[PDB]
Amino acid sequence: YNVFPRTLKWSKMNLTYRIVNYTPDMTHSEVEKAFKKAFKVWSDVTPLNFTRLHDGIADIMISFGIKEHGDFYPFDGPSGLLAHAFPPGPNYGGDAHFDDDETWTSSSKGYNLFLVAAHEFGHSLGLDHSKDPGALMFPIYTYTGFMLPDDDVQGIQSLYGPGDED
Amino acid sequence: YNVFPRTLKWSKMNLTYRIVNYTPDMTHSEVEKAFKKAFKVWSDVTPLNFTRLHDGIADIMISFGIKEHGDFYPFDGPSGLLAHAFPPGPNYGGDAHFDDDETWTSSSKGYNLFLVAAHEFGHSLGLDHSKDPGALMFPIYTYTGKSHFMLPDDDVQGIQSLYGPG
Amino acid sequence: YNVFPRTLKWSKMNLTYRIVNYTPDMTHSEVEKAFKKAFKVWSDVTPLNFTRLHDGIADIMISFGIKEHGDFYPFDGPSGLLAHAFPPGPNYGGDAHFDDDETWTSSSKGYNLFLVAAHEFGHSLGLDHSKDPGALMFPIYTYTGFMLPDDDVQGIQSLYGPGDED
Amino acid sequence: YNVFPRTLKWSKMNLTYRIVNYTPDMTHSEVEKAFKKAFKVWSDVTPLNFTRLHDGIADIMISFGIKEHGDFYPFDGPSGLLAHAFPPGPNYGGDAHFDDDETWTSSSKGYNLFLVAAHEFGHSLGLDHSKDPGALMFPIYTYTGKSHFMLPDDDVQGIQSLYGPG
Ligand SMILES: CC(C)CCN([C@@H](C(=O)NO)C(C)C)S(=O)(=O)c1ccc2ccccc2c1
Ligand SMILES: CC(C)CCN([C@@H](C(=O)NO)C(C)C)S(=O)(=O)c1ccc2ccccc2c1
Ligand SMILES: CC(C)CCN([C@@H](C(=O)NO)C(C)C)S(=O)(=O)c1ccc2ccccc2c1
Ligand SMILES: CC(C)CCN([C@@H](C(=O)NO)C(C)C)S(=O)(=O)c1ccc2ccccc2c1
Ligand SMILES: [Ca+2]
Ligand SMILES: [Ca+2]
Ligand SMILES: [Ca+2]
Ligand SMILES: [Ca+2]
Ligand SMILES: [Ca+2]
Ligand SMILES: [Ca+2]
Ligand SMILES: [Ca+2]
Ligand SMILES: [Ca+2]
Ligand SMILES: [Ca+2]
Ligand SMILES: [Ca+2]
Ligand SMILES: [Ca+2]
Ligand SMILES: [Ca+2]
Ligand SMILES: [Ca+2]
Ligand SMILES: [Ca+2]
Ligand SMILES: [Zn+2]
Ligand SMILES: [Zn+2]
Ligand SMILES: [Zn+2]
Ligand SMILES: [Zn+2]
Ligand SMILES: [Zn+2]
Ligand SMILES: [Zn+2]
Ligand SMILES: [Zn+2]
Ligand SMILES: [Zn+2]
Repeated sequence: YNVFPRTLKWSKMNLTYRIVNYTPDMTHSEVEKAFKKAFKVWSDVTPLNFTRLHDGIADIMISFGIKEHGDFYPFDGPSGLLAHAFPPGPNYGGDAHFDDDETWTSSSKGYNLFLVAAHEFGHSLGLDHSKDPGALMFPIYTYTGFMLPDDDVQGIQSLYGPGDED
Repeated sequence: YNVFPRTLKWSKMNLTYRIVNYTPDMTHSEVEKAFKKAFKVWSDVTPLNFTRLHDGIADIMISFGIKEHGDFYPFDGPSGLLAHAFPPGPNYGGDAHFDDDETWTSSSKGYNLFLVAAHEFGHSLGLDHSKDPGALMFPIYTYTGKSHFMLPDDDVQGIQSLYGPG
Repeated sequence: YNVFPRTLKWSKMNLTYRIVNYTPDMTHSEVEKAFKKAFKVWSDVTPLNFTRLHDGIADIMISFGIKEHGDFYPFDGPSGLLAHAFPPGPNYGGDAHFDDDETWTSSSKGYNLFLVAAHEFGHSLGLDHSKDPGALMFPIYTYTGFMLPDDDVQGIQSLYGPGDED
Repeated sequence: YNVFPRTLKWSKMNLTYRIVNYTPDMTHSEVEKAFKKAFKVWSDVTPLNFTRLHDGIADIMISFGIKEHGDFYPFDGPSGLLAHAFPPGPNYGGDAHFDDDETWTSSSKGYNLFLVAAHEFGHSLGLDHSKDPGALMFPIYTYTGKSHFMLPDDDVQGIQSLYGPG
């Protein structure tokens, strides 16, 4: 027999993601680089591995949308809600949605896609928000021009372990 | 930091259920009998007890539906997905949904509602799938042809690991 | 070439319906009789014909549900919203949903399924609400213990014609 | 009584569009060029003009999406449904959605975005499907292999029946 796990977490270390569509705001290459770096934040401190799929169903489906986009969490135009992601699970579990009524960037202007995506993928992997104001998972955006804070390291390792500590 | 903790078991032994709607495929009394027997599989071997409510909110809300039916885990027409249930917890926790594009039966012409529901309620109570091919919680449907059902030992051990014996 | 029609209406006279699931409140036969009579209200004054399908995709998919049930119009528990239906069109177009937190009846008590369904199927066929307080499509429920009012006759015939006037 | 009247044409000749997001399959500039050319098919033969907006609400909102994407007209994975568009009117009226489980191309390897979009925008402007197999508005996709596209006479006549000649 099997009882359920104690937390929402992926039961496998090899996870896939797919960039379903792209923002007008950045080139395809810049978006890809941002998401690759954002996953690396987490793979650098766990045994997780992330691979990109170009098509089909990936664990973590990433998309840009506005207003109603296929779930119970419609976006709200400029400002306000920026992005959301579902905890580990089937179907929409893991998926990350970005509000394209925001301006996404690879700079200090607008919202830096890398930084916001790194937070979103924390949710995709099983972290909720933190009360540590220095944490990546603290739900207030501050631009930094990157080292994963220790609160986030401790949280993600509580779920997956550290992987190679080197 | 925070994770998304799972409720590993119901913290009360007296649970309620409600049959929100009914399949075209069986009479009301047939459906009621199937679900009553499916709960009894589990209450017979633990301290759990189940009470039916006719109105309002119950711990285990049971419904029949097709395609997209309110949780963004859509069903898929005949065959494939049969049913799904949520693990213990508030709101959708415990609830069980049956794909009415299947043919539900009190016998063998289609999927036996009692047997499928008994498996679903295992999930509602905290059991994941078993790897024992003879277990109720094994995720391949078979039918013995016999008028009596005996809960396999693997399932007895699993549910008693959570709730103890009756 | 073809431009679109001037109103939302079915472009065919042979329409199908499917009772996807059933209320706890009434027997299957009573529900079927109510819906058959409710369609007859409209077929008696137009060239429309209604046939019931037991499975598969019908034009008018009828279901009973509560709270979130797969669209943008969640139900609201007892009282308040009773039912809604979509105007003619593909997919959910035509479909009729009944809130099973109401008590549906074949009497003067609760909400008479026949009477409410007859109004809902007016929507399914292309009528919005009327300002004639005597109309079936007036959106306030009154029990009657049936003759389709003339405002509704005029409205439905404006879309489909009268069929056989005998 | 009231029916659900359709808007048979836009009542202004100056329309706006917005490309809300972008397919992985083509560069931003390729997508922009395809949509610009698709609008020009129609503006070249009528008094219509089209202006691109980068932010906010536009008459014709264009997006790429997969599966359930916010309107309960879900896409279906590769092949089958390609795209859909809403007829003239407020809110979703005019908007066009492209299934990104298709491969969109500037050429012939997949579905040519320009050609499919030109058909979609015919719907956005008030045209239904043609029965002429040589029409742009005929709902079977073919590709000529030629570098130039000429709007067929059937489509010219259809769109000019609504808006007149340019
Ligand atoms: C008031 C708070 C709870 C609302 C948070 N927002 C949402 C959030 O935490 N998304 O992950 C929440 C409504 C689910 S947010 O859209 O403002 C947001 C999104 C991504 C972020 C990434 C880094 C830093 C802050 C962020 C804030
Ligand atoms: C590929 C497998 C894991 C998919 C299982 N299926 C679902 C399930 O285990 N539901 O409890 C799974 C997608 C969550 S199933 O719908 O095929 C199903 C449902 C009830 C069953 C009851 C008894 C026996 C088999 C069953 C199979
Ligand atoms: C305040 C009004 C507009 C809300 C109407 N209601 C809804 C309606 O007209 N459904 O057809 C409306 C929210 C779309 S209702 O649920 O109260 C309702 C439903 C069926 C009915 C059938 C016969 C008579 C009245 C009815 C009222
Ligand atoms: C069975 C048919 C009516 C389904 C049409 N399809 C849809 C359509 O006509 N969209 O404009 C229909 C379901 C609303 S389609 O997705 O196969 C499609 C879409 C764009 C097209 C553009 C050019 C040529 C063909 C096309 C076919
Ligand atoms: Ca690692
Ligand atoms: Ca926003
Ligand atoms: Ca997912
Ligand atoms: Ca943007
Ligand atoms: Ca199924
Ligand atoms: Ca529940
Ligand atoms: Ca069925
Ligand atoms: Ca008739
Ligand atoms: Ca209600
Ligand atoms: Ca329908
Ligand atoms: Ca009821
Ligand atoms: Ca498709
Ligand atoms: Ca629009
Ligand atoms: Ca694509
Ligand atoms: Zn979302
Ligand atoms: Zn967050
Ligand atoms: Zn469900
Ligand atoms: Zn299962
Ligand atoms: Zn509904
Ligand atoms: Zn109404
Ligand atoms: Zn759409
Ligand atoms: Zn079309």
